Amino acid sequence: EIRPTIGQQMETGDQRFGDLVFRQLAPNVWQHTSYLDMPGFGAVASNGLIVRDGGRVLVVDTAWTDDQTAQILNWIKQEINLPVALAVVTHAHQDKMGGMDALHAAGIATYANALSNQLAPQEGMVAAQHSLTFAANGWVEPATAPNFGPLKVFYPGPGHTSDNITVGIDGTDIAFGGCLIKDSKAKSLGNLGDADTEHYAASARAFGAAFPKASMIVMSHSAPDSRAAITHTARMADKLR
Ligand SMILES: CC1(C)S[C@H]([C@H](NC(=O)[C@H](N)c2ccccc2)C(=O)O)N[C@H]1C(=O)O
Ligand SMILES: [O-]
Ligand SMILES: [Zn+2]
Ligand SMILES: [Zn+2]
Repeated sequence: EIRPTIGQQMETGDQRFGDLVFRQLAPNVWQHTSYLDMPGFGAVASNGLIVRDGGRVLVVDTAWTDDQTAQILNWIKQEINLPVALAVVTHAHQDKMGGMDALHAAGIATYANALSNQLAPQEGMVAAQHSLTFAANGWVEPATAPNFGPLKVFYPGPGHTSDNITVGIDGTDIAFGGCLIKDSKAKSLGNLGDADTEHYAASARAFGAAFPKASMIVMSHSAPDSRAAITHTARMADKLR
């Protein structure tokens, strides 16, 4: 099996499919995990979500690469056998947006923060085809997120990057923090190279306040955790100021 250098390991409840791992989180929600092999370091796991909404599927984040993202679509075809309506990607870095071309080739409508689309070319990424915009309190402008079903998109403020967004899954107790949120036992906040160290703590807390009843917090590089992931992330971020 795949034993990443960074990221959660495989546990009971995980399905290996090609080069990826899938884990059911709820009747209608699965976590996708893909792995970047770094020469001399090993594999770095990155997680996103797959959500069934009636007769259609919604995706949060690509895999690291186009081929891995095509494998996600193949898993969906095999295990769910319903079309992917749209994908939302949570900022312009390779773990979240590296597979855009595979989504586009498949005819899937793609959405990202307008700022992520603006940064994408600068980051070696392909922009999403549609831009999300946000209110002053972080909630997505509904006209920019048409037919999103249970996906509730929230921009918490600058943190891991200035463009990072988060997604709650309405009708569940799950919320997705992407790379903004690290697990409750993490020793670091990960890559702070593009981070806003002044605002990170407030942004992490704003994510918590946006989804105050989410009990399962999903994130990019660890297994789903309790709300202690949010509070621990914010406490680490307090030390940056
Ligand atoms: C896992 C990370 C340390 S790397 C990843 C991201 N970096 C990339 O996607 C880079 N393309 C990359 C370069 C070299 C090795 C691994 C990733 C970032 O800068 O936020 N997210 C970071 C994070 O979530 O803290
Ligand atoms: O990232
Ligand atoms: Zn990032
Ligand atoms: Zn990351």
